[PDB]
Amino acid sequence: ATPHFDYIASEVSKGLANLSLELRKPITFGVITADTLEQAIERAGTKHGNKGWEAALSAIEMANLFKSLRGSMEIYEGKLTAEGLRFGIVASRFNHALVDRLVEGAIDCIVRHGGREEDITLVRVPGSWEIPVAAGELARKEDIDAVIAIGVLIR
Amino acid sequence: ATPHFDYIASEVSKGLANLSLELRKPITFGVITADTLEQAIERAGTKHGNKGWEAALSAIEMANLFKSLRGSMEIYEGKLTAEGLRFGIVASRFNHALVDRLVEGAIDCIVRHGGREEDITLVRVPGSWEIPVAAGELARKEDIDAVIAIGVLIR
Amino acid sequence: ATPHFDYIASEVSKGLANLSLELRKPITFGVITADTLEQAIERAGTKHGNKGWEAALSAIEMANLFKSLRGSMEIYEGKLTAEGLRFGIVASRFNHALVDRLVEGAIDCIVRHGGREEDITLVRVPGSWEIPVAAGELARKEDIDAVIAIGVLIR
Amino acid sequence: ATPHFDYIASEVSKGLANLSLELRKPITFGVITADTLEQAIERAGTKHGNKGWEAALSAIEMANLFKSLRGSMEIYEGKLTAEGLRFGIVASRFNHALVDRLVEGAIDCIVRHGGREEDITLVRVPGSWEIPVAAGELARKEDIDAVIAIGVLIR
Amino acid sequence: ATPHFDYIASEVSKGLANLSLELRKPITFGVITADTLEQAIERAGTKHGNKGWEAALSAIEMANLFKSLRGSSMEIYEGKLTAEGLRFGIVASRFNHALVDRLVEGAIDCIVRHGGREEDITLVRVPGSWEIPVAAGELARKEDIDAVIAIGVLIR
Amino acid sequence: PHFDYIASEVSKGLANLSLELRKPITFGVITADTLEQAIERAGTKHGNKGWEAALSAIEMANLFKSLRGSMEIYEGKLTAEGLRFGIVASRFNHALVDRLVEGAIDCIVRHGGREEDITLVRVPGSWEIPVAAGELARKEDIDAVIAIGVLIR
Amino acid sequence: ATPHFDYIASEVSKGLANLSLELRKPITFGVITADTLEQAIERAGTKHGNKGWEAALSAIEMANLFKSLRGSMEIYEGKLTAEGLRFGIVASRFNHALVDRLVEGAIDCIVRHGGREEDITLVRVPGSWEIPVAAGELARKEDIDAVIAIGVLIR
Amino acid sequence: ATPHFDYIASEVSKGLANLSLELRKPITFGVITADTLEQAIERAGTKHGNKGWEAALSAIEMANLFKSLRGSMEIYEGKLTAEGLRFGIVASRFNHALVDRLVEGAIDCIVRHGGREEDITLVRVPGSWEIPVAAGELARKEDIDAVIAIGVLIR
Amino acid sequence: ATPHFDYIASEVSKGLANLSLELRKPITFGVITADTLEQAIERAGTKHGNKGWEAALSAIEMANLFKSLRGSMEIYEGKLTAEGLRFGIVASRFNHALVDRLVEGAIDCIVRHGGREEDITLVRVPGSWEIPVAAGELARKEDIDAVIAIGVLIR
Amino acid sequence: ATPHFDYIASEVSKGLANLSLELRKPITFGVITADTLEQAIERAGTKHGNKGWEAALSAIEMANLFKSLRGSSMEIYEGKLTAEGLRFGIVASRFNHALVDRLVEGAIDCIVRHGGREEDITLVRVPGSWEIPVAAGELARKEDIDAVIAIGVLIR
Amino acid sequence: PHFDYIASEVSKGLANLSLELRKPITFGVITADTLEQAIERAGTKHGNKGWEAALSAIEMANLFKSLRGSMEIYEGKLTAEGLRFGIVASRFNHALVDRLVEGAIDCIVRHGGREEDITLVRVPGSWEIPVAAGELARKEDIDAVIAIGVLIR
Amino acid sequence: PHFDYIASEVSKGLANLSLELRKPITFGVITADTLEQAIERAGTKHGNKGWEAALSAIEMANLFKSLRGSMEIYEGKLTAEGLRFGIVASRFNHALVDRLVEGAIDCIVRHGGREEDITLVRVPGSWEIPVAAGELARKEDIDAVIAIGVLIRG
Repeated sequence: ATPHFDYIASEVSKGLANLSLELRKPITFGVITADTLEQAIERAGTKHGNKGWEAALSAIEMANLFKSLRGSMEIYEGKLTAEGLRFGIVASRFNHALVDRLVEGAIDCIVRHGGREEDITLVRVPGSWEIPVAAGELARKEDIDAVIAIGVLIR
Repeated sequence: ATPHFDYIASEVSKGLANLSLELRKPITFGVITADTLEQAIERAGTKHGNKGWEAALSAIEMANLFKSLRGSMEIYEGKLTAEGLRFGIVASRFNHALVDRLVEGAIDCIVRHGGREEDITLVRVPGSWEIPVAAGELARKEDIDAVIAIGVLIR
Repeated sequence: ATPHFDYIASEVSKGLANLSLELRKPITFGVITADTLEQAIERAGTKHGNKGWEAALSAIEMANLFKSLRGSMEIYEGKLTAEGLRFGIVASRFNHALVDRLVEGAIDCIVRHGGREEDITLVRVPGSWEIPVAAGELARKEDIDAVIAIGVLIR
Repeated sequence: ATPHFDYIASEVSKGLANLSLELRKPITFGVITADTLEQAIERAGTKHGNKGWEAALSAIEMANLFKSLRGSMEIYEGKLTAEGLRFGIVASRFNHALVDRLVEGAIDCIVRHGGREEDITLVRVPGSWEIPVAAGELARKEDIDAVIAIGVLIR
Repeated sequence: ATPHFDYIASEVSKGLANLSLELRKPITFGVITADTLEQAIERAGTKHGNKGWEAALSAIEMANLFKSLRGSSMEIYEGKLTAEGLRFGIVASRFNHALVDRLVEGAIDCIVRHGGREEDITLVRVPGSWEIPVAAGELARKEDIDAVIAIGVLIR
Repeated sequence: PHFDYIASEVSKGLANLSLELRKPITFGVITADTLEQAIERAGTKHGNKGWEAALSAIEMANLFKSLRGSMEIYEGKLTAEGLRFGIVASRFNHALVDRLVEGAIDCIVRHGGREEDITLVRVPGSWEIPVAAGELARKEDIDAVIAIGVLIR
Repeated sequence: ATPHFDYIASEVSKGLANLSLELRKPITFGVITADTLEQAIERAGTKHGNKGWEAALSAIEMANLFKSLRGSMEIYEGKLTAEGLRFGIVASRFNHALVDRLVEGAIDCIVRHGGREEDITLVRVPGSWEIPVAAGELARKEDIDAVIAIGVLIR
Repeated sequence: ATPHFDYIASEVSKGLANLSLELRKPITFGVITADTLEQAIERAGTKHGNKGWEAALSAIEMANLFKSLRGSMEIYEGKLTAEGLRFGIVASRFNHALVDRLVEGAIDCIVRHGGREEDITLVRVPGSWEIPVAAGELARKEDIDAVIAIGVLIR
Repeated sequence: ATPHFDYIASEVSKGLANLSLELRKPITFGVITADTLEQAIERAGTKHGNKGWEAALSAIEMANLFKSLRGSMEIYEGKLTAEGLRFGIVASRFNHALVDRLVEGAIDCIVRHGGREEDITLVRVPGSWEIPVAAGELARKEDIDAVIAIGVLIR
Repeated sequence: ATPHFDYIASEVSKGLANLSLELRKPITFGVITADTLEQAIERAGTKHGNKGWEAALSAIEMANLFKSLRGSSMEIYEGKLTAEGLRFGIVASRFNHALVDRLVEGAIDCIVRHGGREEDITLVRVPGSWEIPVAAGELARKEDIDAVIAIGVLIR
Repeated sequence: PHFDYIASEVSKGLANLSLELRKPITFGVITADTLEQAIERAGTKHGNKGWEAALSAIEMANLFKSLRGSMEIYEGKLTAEGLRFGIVASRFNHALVDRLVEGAIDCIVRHGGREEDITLVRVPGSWEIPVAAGELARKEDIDAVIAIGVLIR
Repeated sequence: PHFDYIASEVSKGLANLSLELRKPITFGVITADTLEQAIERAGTKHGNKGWEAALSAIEMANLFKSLRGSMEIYEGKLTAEGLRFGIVASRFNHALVDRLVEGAIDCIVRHGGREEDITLVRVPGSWEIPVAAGELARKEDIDAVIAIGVLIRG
């Protein structure tokens, strides 16, 4: 319909990737980009699984992998136990129903895997365009092992 | 009605994103990229709501959020009280008939939320292409707290 | 399909308008009347915005305007700062998922604009037909600056 | 099967709404306006559920809510314990084969929720047109706590 | 395509009519109701065709007529177009503020160029067309205002 | 649409005013989709709606006077003499509205009316018919009220 | 599409029925089996009513009926007052949005009918396949008057 | 590619359900019944995710939930820390090319969540038909805490 | 013609934008990108329609705006007074006729608005691909206040 | 059919290119991008056609070329296929682990059979293709690794 | 697709390296949908893209030297004598890449180049063109850089 | 036709006044049979008349200043600094008239004319443009007069 969606999505993806590469710490990607509302609802906690849950699991794995990497052939592989880790979360406010679904999924994943709620840091940004700039500060904070970005974009 | 509409839009979007990431301050992107003048008018101060109002609201929220951030789980969320903040508006001069509407909407939003007109700053660029080059110089000032870029793009 | 929807919607609209006109205080209208479920979901906090958020903003503006009106040419215009105001909320229970979405949006709007949660008064009525009669009491209460009605009707 | 189905339905709906607004007591509108006898039967004590049961439940909830109202944020919500309340049923006599079903459903709902049959009051009007004229006189009694209007309309 | 348009339009029309009949003073209905943005913009942009001018002119004539009526051939009552010394109150919807400002400027221009001073015009803004009736009723209850004009835009 | 809103609102206003003030208010609003049929209906001598409006107003006024003053039967007369009327005519489409006003006044005079008692008011728009007719109906000297107008789609 | 849905649904239904018959206590069935997402959303608290609410009401009625049965012609019929009863709830985690909708509906029904929240026992199982095995323990617990199973299955 | 695909699938599903109900311990059913080899491959370690990983996760959650259960309102929810549990895997040997993938996925899930390989137990049955007969004997051991059945079915 | 039209166009546009943002010096981009030759001829034939004049006036306005920026509300604008300014033109050699037309238009615009030919520095680059690399050096030359890039690209 | 595929693929490609240009050491792109699972499986299963072998071979040649370049006719620089004494770091996506393991085994077999010892290979696993760039950048910043290979699968 | 990703990435790398290192880097990547049109374009004596690449590199190097050393006009010469070049050629489709390299070297020699100064590098894949050309461009002895390759859909 | 009569009369009046008063009277009037082509000529900011008309007025004012105050070549610059203008507008066709007036004023201000030196006068019909323009030109402070109007053929 409009190139607004294309520009927003490409820009946020490029910003998140550049931020992750420059700051050298994992930033997970939970921006559900959908053409219609049906598939967005499907991926927002419905039959196709919670993308927030998947992103939280990926963040846990990446944090453990980086811990093991900094601390025959040697194989580097991170566990899924999230005990003793601190995660940062950035969530868009647009489409707040699906956003809250994803946030609940991610928090549930972290808590069930072992992360205490005292370690989760949540930041709400008005739109998905503002995710990279806030994620920059959340990642530059040294007490954040991994950052997660969460948002919804629908054509 | 620019022929290289996609090129100009991509360049200005990437420029604004890179400037925001480098300068670590909110640069809201309220730009109306419409494929037809019908939807351009429908988004410029009409049924779908003017982009200027939404951009100003997002800028206020991001400014408050950044102030709080630089100042169970910890939740950082920005208010909507623009009393005591400084904003810098950049406006393209190509399509005056709609840019004036967007600028009026943004200024009205700021004033109603509580921002004095003595604090905002307006910079008129001739074309939508040279939005980020001026936006960077505007944001580099330590007095301006948030930046709002405004332009119209038609193919 | 059936004239039940037509009768319910027309009756509730007429009742709300007559109540507002007779009691001389703002009553905002958040009755999402939709032909299908898709557009109802769209307007219930999805891409088309939160009608509860819009109604809360309208109620804040009307309350401020009435305060200024009771307390070249003179122009009367209300601000959007909701500090020191008390709002009444009436919410239908039918379609409680979308209703809770709208209620969360409205409460979030009021709290972010400045209204303390100690001033919001919530009343749940079983159906949208019962909104006018309860809104009558909520508006006849003298401590309520503005009333909001919230409901969902789907053909 | 009345020819002026739309006229009668609109008049009775507006009458019930105006009576409820003027008398400030709940008058539940459980009336089955169906375009065809098939859906009329489908709604009268069948797969879609009888209107009488829903109307009685709504009346009980509204009566409890009004009792509580006249007696963080404050939330007023009505229970479903009809023990100790007084209800007045108005029933059209046009289509007995379905009105009897609706009345039986409503009385059963009240009795099961805990309302003694000594407290309810039933008034049989000949046609659906003269529902509000009797409903007003019934509601004006200070003993009756809630009113339930019941009728069948077919085109 | 939603019944929201129909309900809002019918309700605001009924509210304005009831207010006019109750308070016995002229309230003029400058509310465009259009199915297409094209025709809405056409009506708003047409200088004389814009409802802001016509509603203001009708309000002036009705105010003069009421003044004359309160003040052997068949008595014929009619009002002039001289707005010298009258008082008008405009209530403008804020939705679709481009066309709204067009109509409001048209109405103010009509009043001023027909004679009314600027200090005799009171302008109130309501966030939506739904909130027009209550503000219009407040302005009409204000006994100083001689006539009321309600300006709004509704588009399907 | 806009036509529907205006027509419904003016009809509601007239009916509500008649019911509230308890005096005859007569309807002379020609609602036409095309100008041709309205011209056709107005061109007839007796076919003008103003004549029917005046006749109905006279009959209703006489019936009201009789009611206020086998089975009982009440019915109004056509003795227009000794009655007071208030006509409210729209200015839009004055070409045909003049025909209708001529018909109404002619009917009243031929049944015994006095131009001294007949009172005429002109309204810029059909939307202002109820509010203007309200003053005439509230004036206790006026016995019957007639509204005249044309609405075209 | 696949027989996976058929097998899961038939197996869970058979397991629940066999468990109820063997343990001789009511187990209510809130497994929304839908071919598409539209009707599932409709039945998950939307226009077609809350199946969780219906299941909670059925469980209350069955518990009261069993109490009366254990404690002209004699007619056995249970009331709807849920005062002094303890209910067990089993909820699937798949499709957690609709599941939370159903759970909120059921808890709201119980609380409004009179059951205190100190008597509700909630158990979350990862999938709908695991509902029978957990319901077995929840029903073998002697302090549970009635058990409710809640889940969503979509083709 | 078995001809009596429906018969074998129904029999094994009913067998697993009955065994779980009788033995009162979790027997997760991760079996890939696909009508075509294309979707079989799409579900066996591909875009849709391997069934083994999901089955192992469900088994871990059910084991933790049962441990907690046998050990406002009370909410019982299982964690995802497989450290200190015992699992018994049953695997059909019909389609090795996919069963090996599923078994590798399940073992990887358990190991990453924290389960030592010294605790899991693997039993290879020749065909998918004789899954429950071995599953019962495996679950009857008091050392095995959870059971996971794995097989491929194609028509 | 151009072998890789999209690649060349995107490359030159992104290079110009990045150079402008990095050097904080206005670079105007007037390049005729057309599928056909006749479209380019149309875009270049007109006096003001040709990109030369528009690019010249845009560079003049940007230079004046920057002169204002370096040293009710505050508004920054730039007049169309080219007196006292030095510009740097970079023209592609390909499509010599169109490029010469555009360069003549730009030079005529500068002279007419009040620029002396002694301050204009012209550079010729053999290909459009080499426009940004030369523009970088021309802009790094502090003698120049604004850079202009002129070229024709045809599919 | 979603733009998620396009965004992920373009972003990982840009990240790998930027890392290679910044750190001046060869990073090879063994990431299959396919619209159909059929062609994805075909490319993964083809022994020589599998990207694991080709990426490893290209990495070996590039490592030798860089070694030679850092160490009257026109100077021609070229690398042999002898991986004796080099160091390689593989970063494998875990999504679609069947084809992923196929490609990883192919790459390891290529390196070992061309000469590299097993102790000189470092294998890192990332949960998704999106996380490949950061791990690849960490491995490249590790100065011990001579060349980097990024193995992944993306299917529409 | 894969072709689009590779082509876009190599173009981005070349342009970014040229802008960062402030020295001419020339493009000789033939992007063709079919092999036939690429063969047609490569078969011509002057039509080979290597000749155009070498000519543009020489002109840009001379222009850069002049810039570093009515209105002012800067423009490069074709005096290839006294210049240093670094060619990076892909190995894939060596049949046509050899034609292109021959054309480039022939142009440089005929305009005054020295094979002693000309430096050639072979890359196994087109994906490795930017990273390999980075070293040649960073070598300050090299004045111009040329990349040569073929991409076919 | 009447449209032709009006157009010829306004053109003749403007030419006569310009010649008799010796100051530039720029003529921005869009005369068209149909509103579609009227809007076609009104849009396209360069093709929009107002900007070009103001530009020509500035050029003529500068040329006249140079004239009053090898071979000798006289030519006007595009610097509106220190110049006073008088704009006459036609109220009819307000939609396009607003755009044209905005364009003319924007051109003057951007080139350097201060808003304290622009005098705008509106006339109800295009027939009244000549006499108002004559009054503005007879005013001594005004240097150039720009007459802006739309004409539709019937």
